[PDB]
Amino acid sequence: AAKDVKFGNDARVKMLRGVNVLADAVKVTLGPKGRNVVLDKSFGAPTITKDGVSVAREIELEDKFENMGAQMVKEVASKANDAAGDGTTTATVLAQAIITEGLKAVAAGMNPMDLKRGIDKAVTAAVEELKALSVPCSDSKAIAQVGTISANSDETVGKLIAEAMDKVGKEGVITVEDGTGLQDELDVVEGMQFDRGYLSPYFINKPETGAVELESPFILLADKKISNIREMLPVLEAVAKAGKPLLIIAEDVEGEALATLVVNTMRGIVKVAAVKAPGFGDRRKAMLQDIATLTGGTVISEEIGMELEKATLEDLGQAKRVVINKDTTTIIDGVGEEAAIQGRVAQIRQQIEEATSDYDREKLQERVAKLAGGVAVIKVGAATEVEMKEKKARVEDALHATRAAVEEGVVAGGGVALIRVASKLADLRGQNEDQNVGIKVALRAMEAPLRQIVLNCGEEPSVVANTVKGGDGNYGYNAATEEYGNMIDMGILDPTKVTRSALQYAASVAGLMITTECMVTDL
Amino acid sequence: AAKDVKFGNDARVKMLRGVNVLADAVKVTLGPKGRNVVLDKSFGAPTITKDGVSVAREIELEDKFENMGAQMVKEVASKANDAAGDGTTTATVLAQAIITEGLKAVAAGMNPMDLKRGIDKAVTAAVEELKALSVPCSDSKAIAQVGTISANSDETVGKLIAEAMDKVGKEGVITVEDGTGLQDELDVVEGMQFDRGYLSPYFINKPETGAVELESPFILLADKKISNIREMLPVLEAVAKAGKPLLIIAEDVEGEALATLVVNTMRGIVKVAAVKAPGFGDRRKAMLQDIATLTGGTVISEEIGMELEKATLEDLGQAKRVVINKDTTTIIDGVGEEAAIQGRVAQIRQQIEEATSDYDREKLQERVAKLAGGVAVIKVGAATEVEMKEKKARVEDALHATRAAVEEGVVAGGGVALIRVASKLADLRGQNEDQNVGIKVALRAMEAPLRQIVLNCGEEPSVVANTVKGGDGNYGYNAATEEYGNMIDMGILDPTKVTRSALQYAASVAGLMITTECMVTDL
Amino acid sequence: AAKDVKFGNDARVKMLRGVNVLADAVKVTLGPKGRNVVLDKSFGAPTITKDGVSVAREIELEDKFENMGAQMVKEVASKANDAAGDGTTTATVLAQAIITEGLKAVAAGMNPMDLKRGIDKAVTAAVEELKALSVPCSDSKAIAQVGTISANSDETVGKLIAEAMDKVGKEGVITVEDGTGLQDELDVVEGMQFDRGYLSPYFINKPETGAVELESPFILLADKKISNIREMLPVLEAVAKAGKPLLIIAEDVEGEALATLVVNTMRGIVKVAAVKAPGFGDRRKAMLQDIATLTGGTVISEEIGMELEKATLEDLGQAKRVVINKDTTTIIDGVGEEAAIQGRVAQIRQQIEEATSDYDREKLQERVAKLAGGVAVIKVGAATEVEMKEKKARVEDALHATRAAVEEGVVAGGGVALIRVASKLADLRGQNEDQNVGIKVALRAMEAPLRQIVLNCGEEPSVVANTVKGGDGNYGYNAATEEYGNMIDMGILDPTKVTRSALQYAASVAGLMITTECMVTDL
Ligand SMILES: Nc1ncnc2c1ncn2[C@@H]1O[C@H](COP(=O)(O)OP(=O)(O)OP(=O)(O)O)[C@@H](O)[C@H]1O
Ligand SMILES: Nc1ncnc2c1ncn2[C@@H]1O[C@H](COP(=O)(O)OP(=O)(O)OP(=O)(O)O)[C@@H](O)[C@H]1O
Ligand SMILES: Nc1ncnc2c1ncn2[C@@H]1O[C@H](COP(=O)(O)OP(=O)(O)OP(=O)(O)O)[C@@H](O)[C@H]1O
Ligand SMILES: [Mg+2]
Ligand SMILES: [Mg+2]
Ligand SMILES: [Mg+2]
Repeated sequence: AAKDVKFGNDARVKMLRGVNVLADAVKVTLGPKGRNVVLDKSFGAPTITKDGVSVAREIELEDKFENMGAQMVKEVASKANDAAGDGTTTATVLAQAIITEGLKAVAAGMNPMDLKRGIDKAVTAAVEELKALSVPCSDSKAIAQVGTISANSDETVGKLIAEAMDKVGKEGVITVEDGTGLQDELDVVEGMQFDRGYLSPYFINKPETGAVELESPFILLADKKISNIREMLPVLEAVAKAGKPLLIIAEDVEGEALATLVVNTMRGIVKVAAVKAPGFGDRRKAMLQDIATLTGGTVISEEIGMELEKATLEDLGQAKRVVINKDTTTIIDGVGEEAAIQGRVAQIRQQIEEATSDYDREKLQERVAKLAGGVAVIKVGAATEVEMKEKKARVEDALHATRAAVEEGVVAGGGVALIRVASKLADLRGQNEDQNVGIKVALRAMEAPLRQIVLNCGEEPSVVANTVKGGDGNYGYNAATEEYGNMIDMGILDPTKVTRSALQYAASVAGLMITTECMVTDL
Repeated sequence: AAKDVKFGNDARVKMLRGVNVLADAVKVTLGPKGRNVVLDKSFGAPTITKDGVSVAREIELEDKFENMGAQMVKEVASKANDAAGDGTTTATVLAQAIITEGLKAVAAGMNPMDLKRGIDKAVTAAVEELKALSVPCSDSKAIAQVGTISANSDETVGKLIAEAMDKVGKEGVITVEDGTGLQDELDVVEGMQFDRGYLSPYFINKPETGAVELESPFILLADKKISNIREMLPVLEAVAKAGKPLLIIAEDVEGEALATLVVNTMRGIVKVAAVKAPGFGDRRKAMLQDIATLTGGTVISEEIGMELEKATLEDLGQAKRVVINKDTTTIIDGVGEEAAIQGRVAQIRQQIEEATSDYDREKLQERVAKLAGGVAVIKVGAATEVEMKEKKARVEDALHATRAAVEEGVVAGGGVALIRVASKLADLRGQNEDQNVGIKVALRAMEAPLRQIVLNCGEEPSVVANTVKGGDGNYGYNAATEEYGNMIDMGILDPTKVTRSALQYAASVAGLMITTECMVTDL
Repeated sequence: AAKDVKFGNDARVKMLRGVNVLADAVKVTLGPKGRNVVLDKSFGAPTITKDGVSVAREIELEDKFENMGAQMVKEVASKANDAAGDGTTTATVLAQAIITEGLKAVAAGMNPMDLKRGIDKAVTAAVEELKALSVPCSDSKAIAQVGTISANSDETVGKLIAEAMDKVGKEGVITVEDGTGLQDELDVVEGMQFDRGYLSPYFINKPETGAVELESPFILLADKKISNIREMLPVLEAVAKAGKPLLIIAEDVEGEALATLVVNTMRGIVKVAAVKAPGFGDRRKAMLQDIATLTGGTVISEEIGMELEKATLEDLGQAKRVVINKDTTTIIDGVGEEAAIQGRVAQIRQQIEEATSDYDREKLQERVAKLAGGVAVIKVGAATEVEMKEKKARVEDALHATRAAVEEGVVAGGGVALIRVASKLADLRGQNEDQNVGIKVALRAMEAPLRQIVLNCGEEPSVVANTVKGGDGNYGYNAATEEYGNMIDMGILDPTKVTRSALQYAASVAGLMITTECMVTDL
C-alpha cells in the first residue's frame, strides 16, 4: 500500500512517544512496590500480571510510527525474556532511558552513530565490570533469597525453589505446573529431560506460553524414519482409540506428509505431537531405549524387526504428563516400572564403570544425572485461575532467576549493581566528543532501574540515587522497608546474567534506535 | 442559562486541571533560569513577559470548570501583585502546591475544612517565623542587591534604584517611564505625589496597566465644588482648545453629569481626567495651593472670588507628565517656576518653624518631604517596544521589591526563607489529625518555590531541596551559578513583605479551594 | 475568550514557523538580484514593492502562534524603517538568523537567558566595531553611489539625490512626490519645514503611508490659544467654502470639542488638519510670523487685536502643497510673495548680525538655513501608478540612505561590513558557556545578509561567504556583476547607521524570542 514517510524530529518524537507508551505501561511493574497490569484477552478472562514481557507483548498502538517504536522496544523485553526469563522490565526501563537521553543528545546536534558507538563501548566496559563485580551463588548460598526477590518478595516460593534445587541438584530439571490446592507443593517424580523442540510451530496449545502440554500422553519411540505412511496408519488408529495424546520421539519429523495430513484429519480434539531425539547414531538409540524403559515402551529398529504394524497399545510407553518446548522437551512423569527404572539405572552405572572413553564417559554421566535427578514438579496453588496464572508467572520468574544465579552468580539488587558499575566507568572515554556523550548517556541510563524502583515506592528517586551513589560496595536502598543498608546482607540479590543481559539488549536496541532519521510505514 | 453541576472528585479534578494549566503557564518564569512568556494581544504586537501576574491575567480556559479553577488561582497572583508588586509567580506556585497536596489529602479521606484550618494555623505560624527571621534592609544596606535580584539579575537596574533611593531618600517617590535611548537613565525632577485615585474607571488608558498617563497635561485646581456646568463650559472650551489634556484636582468629582457628558462629547482623542484632593478643609486648600504653585497655576475659592469664567489658560497650571493611579495620583514634572517653587519651600519651612501642633507639624514635614524629595524618574532604555515593555516591567518589579525591603526587611532568597521557616514549624500541631495533615501539607508546599527554581535550572529539585534543608541560617542554592552558599553574602535577597504576602494569599485561596464539593457553572 | 496555551518546543516551533514565513516573504527582496512582492490591496490595484517593511507589514498568518511570531518579527522591520528608513530586509534577515540559531542552541539544552545576554554583548561589541570601521561620507563623497545602491542600482536616482543635496546642502530638506512625466525631475522651491506632527491619528489620508497630504492647502496661523467655537466659526465657514483644504498651525490642538465636531461635520470630502508650532513664546511667534510671510498670511495675537472674526480668505496664507508627518510637518511650496520672502530673509539676516546670544544666534542660523535651503522636490516619473509607487518607494529609500550616510558615515555594502565586524569579534567571550554560544550565534547571524544576497543571485552562499571572510578590508562580492573586488571602490556603499540599526533591532527582538517557553493566545 501507499507509504507514509516521516523525517527527522517528527519521526523521532513519534517513535519516542511509542517507546514511552510501552515503557510506561511496563515500568509500573518494577520493584516490590510495583503494581500489576490487567491484559484483556479475547480468549477468556483478563490476565493480571507483574511480568514486563507480557505487558510488552500485549502493547500495540494505533499510530503507525508510535507502533513502530513500541514494537522495536518490545524486542528488548522479548530478547531479555528469551535469554534469561527475568529482568524484562529492567531491560525495558534501560532501553527507554538510553533512548530518551540519546534523543536529547541528538537534538543537541550530535552525531547519532558516534552516540551509538559510545553507548556500545560503555556497555561493553559495564559488562566487564559486572563480570568482575559478580559473586558466585555457590559461595553466597542464597538461592532462597534470589527466588524470593524474583517472586516479588515471596518467601515461600524462594524456600520451595531452594528445596527443589537441594533435592535434584543445582542443575537438575524443575517444572512449574498448575496445582490443585491453595498451597504450593513440591513433587520430585521420575522423568526425563532432553534439549529438543517441536518441528512444527502449529503444535502450540491454546495458551500463548509457546509450550504445548499433553494430559496423560502416550509415548512412541523409533530410531529409523520409515518411508511409507500406511505402515503406521494402524498405529494411529490404535492411537485414535487409546484415549491418550500421542507423542512421537524419533530422529526427525517432516510436515508435508505427516503434519499437514494430520492437521486436515481432525479439528484438534486430541493433540498429536512429534519431537526429535537427542544425539545421533548409537547415542540416539541409547537415549531412545532409556526413554522407552522409563515409560515402559519399546524402540523399533531394523535389527529387531519390531514393525509398527505389530505394535499394540500395551507395547508403547505412557507418561502422566509431558511438556514440549522449542528449547527443550521434557517428560514430567513417566510411569513405566520403578523396578525397570532402577535396573536400567544400575545397568547404565555399570556401563559407566566399564567405559573409559572421555566422550562416552561424559555422556554416560549425563544420562545417569538425568535419571537420578528426575523431574521436580512445583504445584502452583491458588484459589482462582487468575491467581493461578499470576503466582505461576512469579514462580517461573523465580526459577529462571535461580538458574541464572547458579550459572553466573549474583550482584546487589535494586539497581545497585548498575549504579556501582556506572561509577567505575566515569573515567571511560571514546574517540571523539559525541562518543563521550554517548558513554555518558549510557552511564546515566544505568541509574534508571534504581530511580524507577524508588519512584514506584513514592520516594524521591534523585535523593535515593544520590545516597546510593555516595555509598560503596553493596550499599543500597531497600525498597520493601524504606531504609538503606547492604543489599546482599538484606537478601536482595540479583543474578549477574539477568542484569548483564538486560543491559546488553537494551543497549543494542536503543543505540540502534537513536540513529534513525526516517521511518516508512503504511497510511 | 442552564447550569452544569459537578460533584466530588470530578469537580475537584476539573478544578485542579484548570489550576495546573494556569500555574504551569506561570511557573516557567520563576527564578533566574525562568523563561519569558508570550501573550497574544488583540491590539498590537504580542507582549513578552517574565512577570507572573501578566501571564495569570491572560489565562482563560475553554472548559468552564477548569476556567473556574484558573480564575480562582489567578486571584492569588492578582492579590499578591496588588499588595506587594512582586512574588506573583511564587504565590501562584505556593497556591498550586497547597491545592495539589490538599487534594491528595482529601482523596485520602481527610476532612477538607479541618485541612484548611490546619493550613491557616501553619501559615500564621510561618508568618510569625518570617517576621522573627526578617533582617532590616537598613542594617544590611543591600538595596542594589534586592533590585538586581528582582530585575532578573540585572546589576544596572539595582544600581539605578539604589542611586534613586539615595537621591530622593528611602521613602521618596520614584516613577518608571519609557525612555528614548538604549540606556537606562535616571532623572530627579520636581513633582508632587499624593494618595488619590481617579473617580471613574472609564479613564483607563489604552494599555491595561490600570493607570492612565497624560502627555503634557494641564492642571486645574479648585477647593469649592460649583454647581452649574455652564460656569466651566467656557473653561472646558478653552481647555478643549488649549491642546494639553486636562487634569482636574478638586475635593470630589461625579460622573453622571461630568463623565457621561464628556463621554458623549469626546470619542477619546484627548483624555480628560479628574482626581480627588488629599486632606480636607484647610489642609486640602494648602495642598491645592502647593500644587498650583508647583505647576504655576492658581486655586479658585469663594473667599477670593476667582471665578472660573474669568480663568484663562495662562492662569491655570501645566505639567510635563502626570500619571494617575487608583492608589495614588502623582505629578511627574510640573514646570511652574523654579524660583516660585523654592520660595514656597522656604515659606513652608518657615511655617514648620512657627508651627508647634503635632498634627500640623507632621503634615508640614510631609509637605516639605514631598517638595524636597522631588520626583525620581527612571527612563527605561530599549531598542524596541517589546524590550521596552519587558525591561519596564523588570524595573517596576525592582522598585516594588526595594520598597518592600525598606518597609519590612529582607530574607534569604531563592525559596530558602520558606524552607527555613518550614523546619522551625516541624513541631506544630493542630486540634485533630486532619488539622495536622493540613499543617504538613502547608509545610511541604512551602518548599515549592525552591523546587520550582531548581527545576527551571534543569537540576534535580529533590536533591537541592534536601541539601538546602540540611543546612542552616542563610545557606542555600545559587540558581544563577549552580552552587551552594550563604544566600545573603551571595547577594540574593527577598523582601520579607513579598514572601509573607505570597504565602498568606496563596494559603487563603488554596485552602478555600480544597474545601469545595460542588461546582455550578453554565453549559 | 478562551485561551490556547502552548509550552516548550511546540510553541517554539510554531513561533519559528511564523518567523520563517514572514522572513521568507521578505528575504526575496534583498540585494540587486532580489525580486518584487505583490501585495493585495482591498483599496485598489495591487502594490508591487521591493521594500522590506511593506512586505512585513502586509504579512499576517492564520495560525495564532505563527501569527504571533510573524508580528514580533514584523516589529523588527517596523523599528528599522522608523529609525533609518532603510535596511528593513537586512534587519529581518538578521533577526531570522538569530532566531534560528538561538532555537538550535536552545534545543541543545542551553539556557536561553544566557544566550540572550551573549547575543546582546556580541551586538554591543559589533556596534562599537562598526563605529570604528565607519568612514565619513564627507571624506568619501559618494552620495550618488549611496543613493544608487539604495535605489536598487538606479544611477539616475543617485545622481538626482546628489544634485539635490548639492543645491540645498547636505542637511537641507528634500521631499519625494509623485511626478507627471515619465522622467524623474528635481525642483528646488520655497517652503518651510518644522519638527511637529498631527495631534490626532484620524487625520491620516487614504494611503497607509501615515502622512497626510493636502492638495493646494490653506494656511492658518495663531500664537495665542482661542477659547470658543463661535468666534472662529465664521472663519471655518469661509474656509469651508473657499475651496482649499485648511492647515492649522498653532501651539497645540485638542480633539474633544474640535476634532470630534469636525469629524461629525463631514464624511471625508475635504480634510481639515491642525499641527503644533515648534518653540515657545517669542520663538513660536517668530516662526509663526515667518511662515505667515512665506505664505502671505497673517498672525493673530492679543497685542495686535487682529481678531479671526475679521479675518478674510485673502488675509490668510496659502500653499501649493503641504505634507504632514508625526515626526516632522513640512510646507512644500508656499507662494506668498517672492519679494516678501527675500525681504524677510534680509531682515532675519540683519537680526543675526545684531544678535549676540548663543541660543538666539543659533536659532537665527536655523531659521536662515530653513529659508535659504528651501524645499527640494523630486518628481517621480513613471508611465503607470504601480511603477509610480515602486519608483517613489525606491527614491524614498535612497533619500533615507543618503541622509544616514551624511549623518553617520558609510561602510562596505553587500553584508561585507557585518562579515568584517564579525571576524574582529571572534575573540569575544562571555561569563559562561551559554553566553559564549550566544555570542557565536550572533557572530554567525552576521553572515546572513551576505549569504541571502548571494542566494538571491543563484550563486552558492557558503563559497562566497568563505571567500569574503578570507579577504580583508572592504573586499567583497559584487552581486550585480558576479565578481569580487573592493566594495567601496566598486561603489557599493551602505550607511553605518542603517547597518547598526538593523543589527541592534534584530538583536533585541530575536534575543527576546529565544527565551520564550510558554505562549498564550485565543482559540
Ligand atoms: N525488596 C526489594 N528492594 C529493592 N529492590 C528490590 C526488591 N525486590 C526486588 N528488587 C529489585 O527490583 C527488580 C525486580 O523487579 P521485577 O522482577 O518486577 O522486574 P525485572 O527483574 O525487570 O523483570 P520482570 O518484571 O520481567 O520480572 C530487580 O532489579 C531487583 O533487584
Ligand atoms: N540568582 C538567584 N539564585 C537563586 N534564587 C534566585 C536568584 N534570583 C532570584 N531568585 C529567587 O527567585 C524568585 C524571583 O523569581 P521571579 O522574579 O521570576 O518571581 P517572583 O519574585 O515570585 O515574581 P514575579 O515573576 O511576579 O516577578 C525569588 O524567590 C528569588 O529569591
Ligand atoms: N550591487 C550590489 N552588490 C552587492 N550588494 C549590494 C548591491 N546593491 C545593494 N547591495 C546590498 O544589498 C542590501 C540592500 O538591499 P535592499 O535595498 O533590497 O534591502 P533593504 O534596504 O534591507 O530592504 P527594504 O527596502 O525592504 O527596507 C545592502 O546590504 C546593500 O549593501
Ligand atoms: Mg523481574
Ligand atoms: Mg519578581
Ligand atoms: Mg534599501
